[PDB]
Amino acid sequence: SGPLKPEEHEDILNKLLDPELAQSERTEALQQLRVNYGSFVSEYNDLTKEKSEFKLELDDVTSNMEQIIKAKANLEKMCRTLEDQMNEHRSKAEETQRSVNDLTSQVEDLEKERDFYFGKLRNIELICQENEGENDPVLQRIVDILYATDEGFVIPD
Amino acid sequence: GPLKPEEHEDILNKLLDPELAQSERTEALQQLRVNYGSFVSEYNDLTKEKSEFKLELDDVTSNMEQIIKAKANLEKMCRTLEDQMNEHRSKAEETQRSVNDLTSQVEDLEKERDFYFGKLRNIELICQENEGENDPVLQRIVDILYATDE
Repeated sequence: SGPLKPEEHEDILNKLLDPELAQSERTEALQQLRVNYGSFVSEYNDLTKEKSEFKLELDDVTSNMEQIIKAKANLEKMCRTLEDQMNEHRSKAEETQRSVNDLTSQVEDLEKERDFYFGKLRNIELICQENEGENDPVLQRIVDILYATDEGFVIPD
Repeated sequence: GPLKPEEHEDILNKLLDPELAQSERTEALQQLRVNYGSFVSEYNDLTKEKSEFKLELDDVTSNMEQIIKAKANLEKMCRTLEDQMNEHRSKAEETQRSVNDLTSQVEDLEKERDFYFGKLRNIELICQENEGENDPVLQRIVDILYATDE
């Protein structure tokens, strides 16, 4: 199938033009040229347009592929950045939480020691309070310490 | 473009017309010849170029499908990473604030503790300066000063 080759076309054109041939034989050469050309032209116009619509569909999908590739690459850079940021914050959170647990324990241990001294000072205040009317000079020295502020009772560094 | 079928047919008729000049039939022949040679060659090139674009379009269309589907799975993974990132950032921020709060508490507690301690040692020294008078109130205070935890 397909169109005649240039050589079969010329042999048929030569048979058509050969006066030595029977005029039926030359009519046959003519019908072949006719039917070949009618099909050739139609299949040529089909190939012509159907190739032009491969070309623009290709040029279209190719250009859409150009941007999608840039877009995906940019996403991969963000995932790498985001994983480094997540890990950095995770590491900071775990370590800072350990520091919280430590300080929480410190606050407990200081409170127990603070409360111990406080109760001793409060008991002595209550004892001195019971004897205020005696105006004992030693009790009054103790009372001056008991009610001294942190500016009237400096603690060294 | 190639001759149309009606133009090809009209040239066929001139070619075979003995009323025409020899030159006219010869021209008609060369038109049929060069028209066919020119465009059977284009025809073959069109057939190849079409087959070219069809197989190349199958490649770009297959890549486009995979790059798009991958980009979608990446948009999701990106978002999963962002959510995990923000989650740990917020926990890091909260726990740093808790560190700063407890650090100030420790500082204040240390000063209060040292403050009471200094007063108790001061009061202890007052009481031993007067252990001679054997005041029962003072001995009560000394018992408190020397009491052990629980």
